[PDB]
Amino acid sequence: ASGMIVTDAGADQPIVFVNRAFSTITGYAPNEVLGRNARFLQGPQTDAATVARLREAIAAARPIQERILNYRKDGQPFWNQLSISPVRDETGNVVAFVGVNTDVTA
Amino acid sequence: ASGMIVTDAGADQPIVFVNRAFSTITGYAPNEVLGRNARFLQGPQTDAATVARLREAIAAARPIQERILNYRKDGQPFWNQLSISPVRDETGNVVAFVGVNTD
Ligand SMILES: Cc1cc2nc3c(=O)[nH]c(=O)nc-3n(C[C@H](O)[C@H](O)[C@H](O)COP(=O)(O)O)c2cc1C
Ligand SMILES: Cc1cc2nc3c(=O)[nH]c(=O)nc-3n(C[C@H](O)[C@H](O)[C@H](O)COP(=O)(O)O)c2cc1C
Repeated sequence: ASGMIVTDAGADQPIVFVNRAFSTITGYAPNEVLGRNARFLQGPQTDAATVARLREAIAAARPIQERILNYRKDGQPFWNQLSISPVRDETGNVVAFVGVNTDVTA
Repeated sequence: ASGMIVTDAGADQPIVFVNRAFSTITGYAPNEVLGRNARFLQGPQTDAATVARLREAIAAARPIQERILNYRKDGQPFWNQLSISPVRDETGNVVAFVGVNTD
């Protein structure tokens, strides 16, 4: 169904966990993405304005939803319905980010 | 630093990921918690009414916070400042649960 990406909150948000659906959608195994920023999913037809909105939202730890053009490991484009939210503790500290991916290419 | 627990949405919400602080707080390594329901952290003096509120919130995929008595691997009791929220896709399907153990 829907992919899930968990990243660290700091140091440019390296991936720390992906679910099985993430591999189904993107063609990447966990081994191939752990420790990397998720921006490797982008490529030349990705909308720069959309990437800028993601960058500013993540810097502010503000939830954001975007439809963004991404690329499978072998280079096949797909439309990623992407929702990112910070994970906060009760003091308001950001512990992680969680991203949900749906392939909406259909 | 605050602990984080990620579980699957269905079956019995098995743990699929914990952060470093989870191990600092609880004394459990990832290998000894992955695939288990987090209820193993509970013990003799855990408040049953608190557990029942968590049970109903998870069943309905509702956000909840509880201060719950838990036990470290070595059996020492500690107060877990626990907050749980569902992770949803845009069609409203629950993909996972995320728990935070606030430091
Ligand atoms: C939890 C999380 C999941 C993300 N998932 C994706 C994704 O699936 N596709 C994507 O293009 N970018 C994703 N990103 C965004 C990139 O990692 C990055 O934040 C974005 O490209 C903007 O920053 P940049 O301009 O430094 O690349 C995700 C970010 C986070 C924090
Ligand atoms: C993501 C997540 C994290 C959880 N973390 C804890 C925890 O740290 N301590 C705890 O006692 N219960 C925790 N729980 C709750 C138990 O897993 C379980 O839902 C609760 O005991 C109520 O269900 P039960 O009556 O079937 O045990 C967590 C649940 C979820 C979904």
